[PDB]
Amino acid sequence: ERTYLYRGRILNLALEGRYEIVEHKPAVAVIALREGRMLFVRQMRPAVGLAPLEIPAGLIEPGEDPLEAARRELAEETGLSGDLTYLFSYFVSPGFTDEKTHVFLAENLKEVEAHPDEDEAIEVVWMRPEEALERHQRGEVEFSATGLVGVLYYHAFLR
Amino acid sequence: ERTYLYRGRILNLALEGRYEIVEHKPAVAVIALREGRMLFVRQMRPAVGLAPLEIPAGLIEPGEDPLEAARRELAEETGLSGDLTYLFSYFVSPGFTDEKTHVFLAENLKEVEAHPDEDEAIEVVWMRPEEALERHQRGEVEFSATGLVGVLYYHAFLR
Repeated sequence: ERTYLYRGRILNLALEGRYEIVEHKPAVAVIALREGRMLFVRQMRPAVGLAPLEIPAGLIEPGEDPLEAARRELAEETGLSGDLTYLFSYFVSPGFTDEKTHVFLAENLKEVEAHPDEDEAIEVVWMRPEEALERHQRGEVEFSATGLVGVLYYHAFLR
Repeated sequence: ERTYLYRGRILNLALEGRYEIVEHKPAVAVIALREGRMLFVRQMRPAVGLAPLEIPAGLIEPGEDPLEAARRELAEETGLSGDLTYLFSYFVSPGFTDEKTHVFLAENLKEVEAHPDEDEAIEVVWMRPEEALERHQRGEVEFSATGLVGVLYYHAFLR
């Protein structure tokens, strides 16, 4: 029942009667704790003009299931591997997009890929979740949904 | 620095160099607990083809601040008013959209508007958060980001 206005690289824009719909690939995100610090990442995000606090995340590529994508994103963004457990999923904004995010826990982390130079295209930000939440409350950092989900999951289940 | 491909009702689509960007109005969401039940809502969401478990939510309209929009959405979607406290915010998916959601807690709820007939355009779903999480784990219901945030916040801070 949909008409396409635009077919792009990570999204399509469609109209469905009165509804404006953005089709988007599904995503993964990985919650990881070590020594009381959560593994956050930051990168410049042109859609928002700032670098919010996120957790390792990205799009599921052709051929992959969510577990495999989660492994890949953890390795590509942080150089780590771990034992991954599926937690839950969510639709990021079901009033306009079908993007669905599958969230995993990672335990028993090991460095498998060295962090080249001082590369900060993706910045690795180990931070206690309590400190992330305080910084946010102070107006000092913004959250993505994945970062906030990580912080809340920690406070609910990992203390 | 942006070129517009489409200017719509709740969104615009723009390109910014290589980046596909969906501009979207900011949103609010309201977490409310009563007698151990969380106030969820469900509605058909054409972008996803199903009705996920959400919490009362919607777009900030012209003239409003987030607190006012939260009050309005609580009343319009559930017929309730309460004492609202700002909690935190998040970007729903900062890899492609600027939608930012401001989350509030509502306490001391009162019914101010009667629920007409048996109207289920927005369905009011009081449910224990533990039951929502079990149903999701069983594959029986999907979450929006707002619904999942509500469930996690409850488990972290409201028991």
